[PDB]
Amino acid sequence: ENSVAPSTGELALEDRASLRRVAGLSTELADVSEVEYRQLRLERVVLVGVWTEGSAADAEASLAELAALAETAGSEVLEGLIQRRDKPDPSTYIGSGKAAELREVVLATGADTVICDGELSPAQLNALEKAVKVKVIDRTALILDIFAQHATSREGKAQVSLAQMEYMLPRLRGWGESMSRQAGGRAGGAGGGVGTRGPGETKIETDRRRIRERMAKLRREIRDMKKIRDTQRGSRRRSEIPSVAIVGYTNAGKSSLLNALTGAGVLVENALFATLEPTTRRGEFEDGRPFVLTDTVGFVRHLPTQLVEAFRSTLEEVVDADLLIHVVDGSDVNPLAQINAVRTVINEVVAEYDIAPPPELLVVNKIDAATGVGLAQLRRALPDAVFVSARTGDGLDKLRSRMGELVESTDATVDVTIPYDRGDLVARVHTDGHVDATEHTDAGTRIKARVPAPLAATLREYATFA
RNA sequence: UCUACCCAUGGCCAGGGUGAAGCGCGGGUAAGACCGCGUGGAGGCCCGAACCCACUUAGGUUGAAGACUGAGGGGAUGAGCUGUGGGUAGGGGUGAAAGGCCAAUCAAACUCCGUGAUAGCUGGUUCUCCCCGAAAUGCAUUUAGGUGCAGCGUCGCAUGUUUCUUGCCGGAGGUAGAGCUACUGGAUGGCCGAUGGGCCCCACAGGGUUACUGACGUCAGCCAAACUCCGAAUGCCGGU
RNA sequence: GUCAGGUAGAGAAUACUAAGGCGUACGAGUGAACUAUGGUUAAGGAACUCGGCAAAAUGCCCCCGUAACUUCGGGAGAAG
RNA sequence: AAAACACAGGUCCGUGCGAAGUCGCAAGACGAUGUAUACGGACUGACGCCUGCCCGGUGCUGGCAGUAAACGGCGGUGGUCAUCCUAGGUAGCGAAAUGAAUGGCGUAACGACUUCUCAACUGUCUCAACCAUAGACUCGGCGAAAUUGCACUACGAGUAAAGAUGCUCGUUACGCGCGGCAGGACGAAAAGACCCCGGGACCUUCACUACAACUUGGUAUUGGUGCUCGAUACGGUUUGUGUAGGAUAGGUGGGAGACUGUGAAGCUCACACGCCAGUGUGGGUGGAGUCGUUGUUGAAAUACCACUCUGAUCGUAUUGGGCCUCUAACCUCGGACCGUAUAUCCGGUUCAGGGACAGUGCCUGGUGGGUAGUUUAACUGGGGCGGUUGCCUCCUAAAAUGUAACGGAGGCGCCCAAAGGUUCCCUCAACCUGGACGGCAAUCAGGUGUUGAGUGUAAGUGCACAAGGGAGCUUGACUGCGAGACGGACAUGUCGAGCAGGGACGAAAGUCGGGACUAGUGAUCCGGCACCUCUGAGUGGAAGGGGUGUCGCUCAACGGAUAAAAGGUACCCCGGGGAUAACAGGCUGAUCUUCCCCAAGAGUCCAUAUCGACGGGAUGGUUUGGCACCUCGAUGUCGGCUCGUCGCAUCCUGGGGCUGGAGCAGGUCCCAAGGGUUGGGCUGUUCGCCCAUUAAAGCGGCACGCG
Ligand SMILES: Nc1nc2c(ncn2[C@@H]2O[C@H](COP(=O)(O)OP(=O)(O)CP(=O)(O)O)[C@@H](O)[C@H]2O)c(=O)[nH]1
Repeated sequence: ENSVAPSTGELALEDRASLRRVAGLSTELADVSEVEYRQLRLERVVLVGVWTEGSAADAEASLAELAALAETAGSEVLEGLIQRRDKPDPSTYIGSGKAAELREVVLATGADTVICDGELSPAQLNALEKAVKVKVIDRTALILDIFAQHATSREGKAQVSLAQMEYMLPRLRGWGESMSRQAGGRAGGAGGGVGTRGPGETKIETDRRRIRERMAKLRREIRDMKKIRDTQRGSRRRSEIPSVAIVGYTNAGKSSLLNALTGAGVLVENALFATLEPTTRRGEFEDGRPFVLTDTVGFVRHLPTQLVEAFRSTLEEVVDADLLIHVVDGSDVNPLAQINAVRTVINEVVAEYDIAPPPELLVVNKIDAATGVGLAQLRRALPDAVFVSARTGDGLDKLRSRMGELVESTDATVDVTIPYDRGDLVARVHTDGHVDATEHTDAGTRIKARVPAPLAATLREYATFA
């Protein structure tokens, strides 16, 4: 450019941001012992994203999410290139100044792997590939691959496959044929719910006709596994046991809490989304009533829009709850970015299924290893919260106390006396009603029990006034 | 003589509306523009018969008809329709251009001639009995549904068991099988245990001795079209 | 190509008729279904359907009254 | 019948006048009885809007001045080519009714155009009924046609060239008619238009080869004058370095005479040469002999020549090219007369213009789809796209040879003057030991080391006896041959003992006609080059031919159609094919569909109320497929309508078990096919979405039933 729209000194329209090959942390790197063959850790993925929003500090966690995605998905990151583009690029994504830079960046990797962050229309992916000719899958395809490798239940192996088909259907030509040509089991290779390839050799399939047919069958099957789930939850619904759910960002001790308060024993792997199918377990409020506890799947910033069906059961558990719990990973940078996304998910849930929002119990987790990011009322960034340490079980008592006190009691506290002949009633109050205490009176007892509705009218006749 | 276009010379277009220029009276206006009122009758104007077309629908669809009928439809003073007489002719004509039309036919008319065109393609090829009796393979092919040569039939002449079967004898294999501690590779479980780690007491030595891992071997149990230390049965080549 | 009666009518349209010319060359029956061409229809009124295709509707004369827009001519027989 | 063509309007290009353009071989014609405000061709298509930074000079019309992105540049930058003022239909201006500001927006009126909505109306429909006429039907008369192997021509389930009136086993059926329906006779009709193969046709082009047309030149018509550059012929003293030197000498053969007193040698000077070798020309007091083979230089003498040529460029004869003209050939559709009463024809005479130009002939190059004749491969699990095509090596290949696939892996189109021949000698790879660099690791020593290294090059077969590693000498990487065989359609391809001649190496025996072996290549024709004793169109020669050796092809589609060749056809046509595709049928069941088996787990505890991973086994024949068996001398497609009929894998209704069945209501499984299973708006929908109901708004087969 000699005199074309005078912009000398930039060639990228931005004084500071322009072409931003920061390589600040260089994402992250690995170490020895990944040296058996070349496919145990091969996709030395380079990352790229657009700073199109506020502080690059709050966007650093955004690319940390992608780095963690790659780490849990297997293949280890090798480089990261975050562009300070003012606004998202309309047709391409890289910046058109890095359209050549990308190749000389990726000559430093180990195997062909470049990853974008935002969801890319096929318009992007038609030339973003031609930029380097190396397979590029965005963050949504990475989430779909993670779930594909983590799917284990029949329901999940259909929801994940449907989500992948619904994501790949728009971007069939070009990109779709690109991973059709590339059949080695890459990061985009996914696998569907099989995980151990199977349809992984077909990846996300290629044919639009075949995709459409399998999509119709999967729609029908997911329809069936909702009138299965309603049956399975009927027993809880009919008994109206007080339900408590645990939501929040992934890796925030969401399953460790449910293995901590109650001795459930669910998988607690360190990687990202692993408890991909909701599981619920019984529990007793320390003082009185019993309850049920449910741990959900896991939320992410800018959640993929093809995974709402895979999250549908999670949403159902969220709606059918009394005390919602968003667990925040205390020992992590910016412990609020997770919170805003989780909350936003909550609003879209309460909107899609119109219901009175339930109280949201707040717990900060991993404060045992935290360096006190606030170390004050600053650490009380949300002043209402309980600082539990699931790795050590510190706030369990305080949590177990306040969670019940914040669930509300639908009991009926009465004072009743029972002549000894009808010890059946004494036993029924002592095993169903959660009696506080009493003194063992001459003929009866001064029982002060938070008796329920079935026995409320039972004990009305044998009442007392003292 | 149909149709396309052109030339010469003739004819036809019921009826009913609208109302251009111009002109006049004027006004209007400084005057002009213009505005009113009259006359006037223009227009590839309007509605609509004859006429010329052919938009829709139904019928016909071995028709009444090798392109029509019924009902509606478009133009109908015009780049109009039409009579009579002419002109342009085939790689040519004409074409408000459709590969349209040029005598019921047009991505090159018809007729006769070259001419009995040619067709690796299709069809057809007419009486009897007797004797023998296939092939659908190889090679080559502007070749793959054709053909050339070889193989297999038959007839004749020459030779005469040379053919074939069985027994015996002499042969070369690397198949079936099996084996791998005999090569090249895969691979299971131990034992031996280098080294690397092991890193602490604390030396930096030496020790403990590594969740360890692990050279090197070693034992056991396996695998292979393109592995063979091995290795048949049949078949094949000679002799008898 | 020539002629173009009468009444109704603007009309060479249409209907009925004068002059004149014809009954046009297979007939006779018969309430079959069905097909064609006509006719009518309760109550709804395009629900039919690819699609108001087809049919139905409007239609004449005289008085009034006539929109957006406009190339100032028209629209316009507006509509009513 | 239109959105296509045309159109008025516009823009560009060409044309100065029997014009350009077109028809004709030409003459001639139209253009036009016109004349740049006109005519021809090409694009666009009323009308409007969008839209130049402002005039110096590459230059232009020329008289300085236009001009606009006439050419830049939008740059300062007015401004709005106006003062000054810069060699991209362009981001000028970068201005969203909408990349077009020469291509996009608008646009009144108009349209048998396309797509929607409203009001009115209606048998279009709910959902039909009735009436008349013309057929149909009956009676009398006349009286066809396509079709046709047959015939006292059933149905089910099978079988069969895989869809049976004809076959098999059963079930049903008295003989002959009439009126109707349209499910079959793969009904009739048309030697399938789709698809493939072969032929053709017409079209296109930077396919090949030609031609027309245009055009560049040479020359003939075609001549004269001059200038004019010289391509021209014919002669010329002095000049001329080894020149031996009476001394810077062209010979030559005559050579002994010429120069002779107007002037010998010797000269002296101006000037050529200038290599002062010093010759000389010319000029000058100038003369009264130097001379010459004087043998002299191979050789004159500056004595001559007759030549030779050698001086060194002056005259000298014809001659090309250029320029200038001129008239006389030739040309004029410029005029005037005459034949000629008639005459824009034609010819003749004459004047006026051109004029050796043009036009035309023969020759010669260039452009040349304007036109023609033709080419444009085959294989192929249809064709196309993609790949391949010859040679070598493995596996397939079933222990001889051979053996296919669009089966599994690779290589080659060479390299080497030594990496060939011979003689002689040697042994590796790896391991251990210990030595400065030195390291697991360059070199050294010792020890193990029997083949695991190497072998130019792929792979295989081999080779430690070495074919592997060295050194010496050599060219057998020969000539004339080759008994006998291998492989073989043929053409090719191989091996070969041994003989003779001349060699190499080795003392000799003996080995040597390329390389451990198997790839490294191309027939024939045609034509080069060298040698030879062949032959030489009457003869002698030569030309040409012949023989021997050898050379020229990615003729790689590699047994090689021509030396030379790409496409389109939905405008297509013919000849064939179910040898081969699209629909349907048939086989398979990968895919699909419905279940089942084991039980990790989920389900508040809880494998099995409801679900069920990881794996396995099946049914069915509805999806997409795979195959290519029937049909290409025709088996008419999707959807909708009408009419159905059947299965159950049951949507509703009916009967049961379990339940995480308290009741109400559900979930799941079993039994159950009698009946029923709505009407609309959107969608090609094939699918589906939406609206209002319903007991419910089932899924499927029947050529995806039914033209
Ligand atoms: N140090 C520490 N680590 C914790 C604490 N709580 C949870 N973690 C860690 O978080 C990790 C993620 O395990 P998990 O409990 O599944 O977290 P999660 O949020 O449920 C991840 P998912 O959403 O996929 O189930 C575990 O490895 C666990 O060790 C804590 O209090 N301290």
